[PDB]
Amino acid sequence: PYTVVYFPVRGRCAALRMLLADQGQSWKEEVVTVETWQEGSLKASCLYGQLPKFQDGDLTLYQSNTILRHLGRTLGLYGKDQQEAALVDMVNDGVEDLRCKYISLIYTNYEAGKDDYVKALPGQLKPFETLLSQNQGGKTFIVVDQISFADYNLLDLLLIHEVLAPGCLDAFPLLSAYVGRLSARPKLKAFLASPEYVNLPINGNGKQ
Amino acid sequence: PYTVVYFPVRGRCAALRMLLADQGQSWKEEVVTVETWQEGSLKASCLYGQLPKFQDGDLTLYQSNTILRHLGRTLGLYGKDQQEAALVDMVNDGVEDLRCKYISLIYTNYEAGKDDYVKALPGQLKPFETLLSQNQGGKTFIVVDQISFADYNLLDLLLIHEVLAPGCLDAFPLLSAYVGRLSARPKLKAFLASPEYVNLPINGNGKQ
Ligand SMILES: N[C@@H](CCC(=O)N[C@@H](CS)C(=O)NCC(=O)O)C(=O)O
Ligand SMILES: N[C@@H](CCC(=O)N[C@@H](CS)C(=O)NCC(=O)O)C(=O)O
Repeated sequence: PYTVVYFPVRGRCAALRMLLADQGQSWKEEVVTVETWQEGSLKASCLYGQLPKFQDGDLTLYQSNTILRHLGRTLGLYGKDQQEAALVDMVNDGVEDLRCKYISLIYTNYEAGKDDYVKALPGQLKPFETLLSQNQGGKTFIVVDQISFADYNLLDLLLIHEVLAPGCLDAFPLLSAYVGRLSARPKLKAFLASPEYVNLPINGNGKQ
Repeated sequence: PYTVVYFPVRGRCAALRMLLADQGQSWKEEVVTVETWQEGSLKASCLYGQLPKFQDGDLTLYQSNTILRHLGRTLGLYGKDQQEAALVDMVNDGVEDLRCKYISLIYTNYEAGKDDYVKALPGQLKPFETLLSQNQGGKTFIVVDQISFADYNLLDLLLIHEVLAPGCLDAFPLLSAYVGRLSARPKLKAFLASPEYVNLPINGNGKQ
């Protein structure tokens, strides 16, 4: 039913994969090697010439966040009403912004900018700690009483930053208990421990 | 009912403003000067320390695309069903990606990178021409049979690029007729000609 076409890395597919796994959904991984990509055919066929590419039946989607919102809508991980939907988006857009900065660091200037980035990290993470503190004392999910696609995206963002800068969550008790709690969810826990996840690099240039 | 808190520029609020105007909605513009911003209070109160800030009743939102999707949901500019909603997102995410590149050029290296950017423009615009060609011959809207929040965002993206690189749409007949057509919509036409729009700079550093 579901098919994700992507390079052999976690990157922009980690979140949607966690979502599918934690939601007990089944999907096909179509791995695209750098050689196959350099060939040019596939790329030229991609709407924006990039991956991931997602297939739900004959519905073909591009853009990682479009995929997340699509699954969020179809799997009921988008809040209970319009107001909640807006809050979920607000969280996901914030996650996306930080992911872009992370991606820029990793691929553009890991060596030179890693110091400043880590220094500015606390200020970038604080918003999510604040969101949690304003939602049932940070005991449930990021913004509503049920898990949303934004939670999976946030969870990944947090996991990869703990690798980039160990202990970055030590200053944020809600985020820490949040990561621990969500990572404990049965299907998600099993997935995160699987080779399918563990044996794929976070990024494509060996940096993390 | 609606209130947009932003700097005195079109920037990331141009699209939502066109949407509100074309939809016959009323809103309050709360202008934030650079001096008021440098003061720090407001910024510290912003979820991600940035503007725009949007208020719909006591619902406070941040993130321009969250605002667009919120209005799209509440005003019925998000398609008719889930599949269409996904297609609308796919378009908006593409617009967002190019906007980010545009924003980087304008604020990061207008002088040095303007040449390469313009050179790469055609390849960045082509995806939208393609989207139009696959939707009722490009006679209606960007992806579905009704206007969506993504249309307004795309329209703005196109308008500002024609300023950055005059004639960039000459190679794309569907996009051209698209811009002309949407700009002709009564309420939108009146808005675009108003001082409210015309007398605000596109960006904040005087570059365009
Ligand atoms: N906004 C897109 C970004 C997609 C993207 O950056 N794709 C990269 C891999 S992470 C890619 O296809 N790189 C190869 C290329 O551009 O040819 C999304 O969120 O899906
Ligand atoms: N992802 C955000 C980006 C917001 C943004 O870049 N805001 C700028 C002005 S357009 C800002 O607040 N700059 C001041 C600062 O960050 O200190 C959105 O789409 O709204």
